[PDB]
Amino acid sequence: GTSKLKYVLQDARFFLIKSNNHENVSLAKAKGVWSTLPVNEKKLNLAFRSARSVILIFSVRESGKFQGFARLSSESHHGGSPIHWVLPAGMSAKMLGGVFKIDWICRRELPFTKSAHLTNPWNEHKPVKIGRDGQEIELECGTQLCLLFPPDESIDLYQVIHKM
Ligand SMILES: CNc1nc(Cl)nc2c1ncn2C
Repeated sequence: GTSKLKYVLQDARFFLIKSNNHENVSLAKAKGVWSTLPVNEKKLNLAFRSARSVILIFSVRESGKFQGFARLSSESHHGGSPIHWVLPAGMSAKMLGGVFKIDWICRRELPFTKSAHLTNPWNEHKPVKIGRDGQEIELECGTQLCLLFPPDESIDLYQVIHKM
């Protein structure tokens, strides 16, 4: 079924996350955390207070796919056992210092070929696959993109709904 999923996405906000490598997305799936650059960190903290759900939709660069989507369960927090992110060039551990907790909604992939009919009004109506890390996706486009993912039958949204 999709009814609880649609309830979680109701009036949600959506942000595109572009990860430079697969390792960090795998780590996020295993540990339920994400970290971003300070400019996007501030944006996500503001959104977390503003909406019933904030959804991160993940895409590893050069993969041609999205790798899933997750809901923020907290604002960013510092002061913890360092998440062993794989850092690309120019990326330092301090720039990824804020850790958001997230609850995965779908850990299944979706190829960009299946989202070619969705454009994002907040990025000049370019295909939704196009955008830098942190690009906000307008409500209707983000809802339809999330609904395109294959169902993840390993997940129970009952606990997510009560976090709302
Ligand atoms: C753990 N967070 C991240 N990991 C990698 Cl590899 N790239 C990122 C990123 N946040 C923004 N970008 C471009």
